[PDB]
Amino acid sequence: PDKLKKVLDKLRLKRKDISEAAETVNKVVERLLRRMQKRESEFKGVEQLNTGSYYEHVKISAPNEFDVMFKLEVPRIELQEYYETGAFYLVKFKRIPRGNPLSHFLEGEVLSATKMLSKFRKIIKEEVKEIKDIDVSVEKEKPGSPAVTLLIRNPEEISVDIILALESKGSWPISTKEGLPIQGWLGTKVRTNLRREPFYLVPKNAKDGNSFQGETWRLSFSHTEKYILNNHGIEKTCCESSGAKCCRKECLKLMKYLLEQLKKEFQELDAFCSYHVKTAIFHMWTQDPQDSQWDPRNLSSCFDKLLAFFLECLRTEKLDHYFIPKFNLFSQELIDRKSKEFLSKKIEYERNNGFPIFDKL
Amino acid sequence: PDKLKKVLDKLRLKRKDISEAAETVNKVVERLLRRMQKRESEFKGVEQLNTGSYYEHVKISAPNEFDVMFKLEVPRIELQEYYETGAFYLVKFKRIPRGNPLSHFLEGEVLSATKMLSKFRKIIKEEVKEIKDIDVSVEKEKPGSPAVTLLIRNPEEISVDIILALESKGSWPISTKEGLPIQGWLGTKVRTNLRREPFYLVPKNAKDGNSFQGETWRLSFSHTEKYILNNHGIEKTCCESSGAKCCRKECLKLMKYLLEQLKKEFQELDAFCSYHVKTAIFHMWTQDPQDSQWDPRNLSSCFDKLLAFFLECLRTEKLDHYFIPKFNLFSQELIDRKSKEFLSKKIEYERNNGFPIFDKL
Ligand SMILES: Nc1nc2c(ncn2[C@@H]2O[C@H](COP(=O)(O)O)[C@@H](O)[C@H]2OP(=O)(O)OC[C@H]2O[C@@H](n3cnc4c(N)ncnc43)[C@H](O)[C@@H]2O)c(=O)[nH]1
Ligand SMILES: Nc1nc2c(ncn2[C@@H]2O[C@H](COP(=O)(O)O)[C@@H](O)[C@H]2OP(=O)(O)OC[C@H]2O[C@@H](n3cnc4c(N)ncnc43)[C@H](O)[C@@H]2O)c(=O)[nH]1
Ligand SMILES: [Zn+2]
Ligand SMILES: [Zn+2]
Repeated sequence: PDKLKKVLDKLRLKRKDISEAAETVNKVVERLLRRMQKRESEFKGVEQLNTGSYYEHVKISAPNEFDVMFKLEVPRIELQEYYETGAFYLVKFKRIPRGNPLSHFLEGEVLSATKMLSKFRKIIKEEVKEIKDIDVSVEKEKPGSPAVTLLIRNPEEISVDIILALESKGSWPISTKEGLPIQGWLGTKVRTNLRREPFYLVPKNAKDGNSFQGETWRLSFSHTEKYILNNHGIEKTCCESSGAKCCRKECLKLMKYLLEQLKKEFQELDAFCSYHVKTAIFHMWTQDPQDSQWDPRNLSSCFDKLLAFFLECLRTEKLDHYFIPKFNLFSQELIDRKSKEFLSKKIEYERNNGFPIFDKL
Repeated sequence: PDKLKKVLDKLRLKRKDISEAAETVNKVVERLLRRMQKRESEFKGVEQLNTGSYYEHVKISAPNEFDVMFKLEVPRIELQEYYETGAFYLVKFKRIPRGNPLSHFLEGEVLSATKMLSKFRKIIKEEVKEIKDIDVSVEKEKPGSPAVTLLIRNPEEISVDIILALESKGSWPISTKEGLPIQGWLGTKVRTNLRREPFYLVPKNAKDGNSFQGETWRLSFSHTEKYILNNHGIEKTCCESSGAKCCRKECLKLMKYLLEQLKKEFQELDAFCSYHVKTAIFHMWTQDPQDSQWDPRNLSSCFDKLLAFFLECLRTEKLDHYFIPKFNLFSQELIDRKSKEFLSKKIEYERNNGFPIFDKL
């Protein structure tokens, strides 16, 4: 049936909740940024990434919250690959002048992710709670998150995550060599621009290896994904004013929503997050490049194709990173087989049954 | 067929095409406002009137327009009608509170828009010249137009003009009590609340004495007008998530785009502006208050019903100001018979041959 088309529209109805929430979050981040700049700290060269506009990105995917990245460039750097992650690395320097104060954050000859993030979080908590102009608080530092999560409850509880992000203009680490496989979908010209762009390192402590290493940083391809999320067609004009519409974002928002609503009532599903669905659909679009395969008069069949890919992913325990092939996101190290089978049941049960979890008048 | 549902779809997909300039103007005005209220001028106590946001499509230009109002609260104000117009006033002050900068703008006992406006422009160019150096214009000082006109100079060229408005927390003026007929549609209770919020004054020169008397202000209800736009239904669950959709704001956007198209092609239609349609749809909603009259399935009949109403307005030369019943926007002294007749022609011929002007996919 076309029940899905009506689910989209009940979701699409974010009037005065996504556009009026932007203006304020635009402000808080634009004010916090400018007060973080020119204020005597190592982060004076901090700048907002064009990480997906409020109303372009983070609108049809995870509405309850926002995220922004605060990038900061660094000079000549050495990446040491953390064991066999492909994603986790240790960041060192090349010379270390005193015309570069990021050094105040090295524990050893490695830039520490924790000394930087704690001082970053410090300066935010201290400059954010220094004005009584809007009701904006800082949530508890949750062990594991690389973020400073802004809690605001002016109309309702909103969450803005600030991810400090090292920017590197050098060559993309070699673990991403045969990743980003868009050559039969986005073309080789497009893939080549994308890789000339910088890459980013977020302070995500690797919970494995020696112990919870906080000095470890994780790669983050956020700028690139929004590119793929916005330029998703094999035809340049896809879902543009003078071109044809597809259901790629449709399927993704439904998958996002479906997984969102199950996670809400099954803490057994805490090990799955939206990035699993995102990387899932990236492999889907790499499989079916032609925008004919994503026609809005086959939303049902397109959505079902995705459901089946994700179930085969949860069964074969295989979820290789879109950019880092060697890093399997559904490793048994990362996710117990209990939660995969548990997820498979709920996704099966909803799918066999016209998705009763979507039933809201 | 129902080709207008498709024309609405092509404006939803033209709104995102401007989300950038929209955020451009948010950063430009918020930095401008902040710069205004951190310096010694008569407008240090200025605020942005929350006249909605750039999610404005129903109410004004789908392709090129951005309005903004700066509210400056004033003391006990003594409005004296400009003879009988209802809409035009002189602003008198008998008792000026010790400490009010609104003294320098006086002429005897009557506030000068002219002298205030000409200090409103100065204080701005001394802050948009030092507001770093963006690509937003600082346009021509114009006549009549109570604004410091600007426009987008980044991408294409969207327009953005800043209207100084006095805020008065007094009683709504005597000319506007028989106004706002929203008793059998929105309620007596909400009407009472809507007339207990301030009224605004924009500095609009008039057409009397000779013409352009250099001491008058016009009434402004853009705040209340916004409220009625977003609270248009008689059922409070209107257009909400847990309620039923209507086609009200849909019809408005169709009619405003129809008129802009025609306007964009004929000099003869220069007397007509977007606020003529708004007023016409406010009466249109007072006359048909039931929400089932505006079902999204009746869209063409609703749109044609409004088209027929607007024509009965043009041709009988009656379109009362919604908050000032005595001020006839389509009066004989305001729009001549030549123009109405012209307009009644291209509309009708634009209503019987389907919608040729709406033939740009
Ligand atoms: N805002 C944000 N938060 C991120 C994050 N990467 C991890 N986290 C959060 O930190 C905690 C540590 O968990 P772990 O077991 O992995 O050490 C967790 O609270 C984690 O939240 P979560 O993993 O369920 O994610 C919440 C939020 O972050 C997205 N996310 C998780 N993992 C990733 C990766 N590898 N790349 C890009 N985004 C990721 C989630 O989808 C969700 O939106 C981060 O980048 N940003
Ligand atoms: N933003 C704005 N601009 C206004 C305005 N009142 C007048 N104007 C513009 O100033 C010039 C003087 O013309 P007039 O013949 O009235 O002396 C004109 O260029 C006038 O513009 P326009 O009237 O053709 O339309 C421009 C713009 O402003 C809206 N608007 C016109 N009239 C009103 C009234 N009475 N109330 C609320 N909005 C009005 C138009 O729809 C359009 O967007 C003003 O109040 N604000
Ligand atoms: Zn598309
Ligand atoms: Zn409605």
